[PDB]
Amino acid sequence: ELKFLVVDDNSTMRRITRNLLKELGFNNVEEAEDGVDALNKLQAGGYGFVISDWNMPNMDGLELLKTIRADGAMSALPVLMVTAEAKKENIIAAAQAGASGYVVKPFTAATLEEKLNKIFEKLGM
Repeated sequence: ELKFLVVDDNSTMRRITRNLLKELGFNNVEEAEDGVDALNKLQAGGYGFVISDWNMPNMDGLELLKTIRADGAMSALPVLMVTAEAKKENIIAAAQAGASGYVVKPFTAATLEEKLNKIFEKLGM
């Protein structure tokens, strides 16, 4: 099934996220610790959905998005962006960069499932 890549420099939050997906019925989850590490794996190919935090070292979430978007082979990857902030100028940034959606943390498996389904709905999966 859908192979997810959870990107976040916080080991705990990657853990929570990995678990909410597990609960939602997605056990094919892999993880990365920053944009650079994420891209290193994405280039290997095989991932179907990307969930990344906004603030990370080396390569943050927004640059990780622009890069993914600019790479013809990774251009089609749905990227769900996780922010701590509610709705400032970030959501516009992600919107312009081409995010598939955002979700403020922390979140419940219910909020997550709803966002996943809105995205799944637009792409038709």
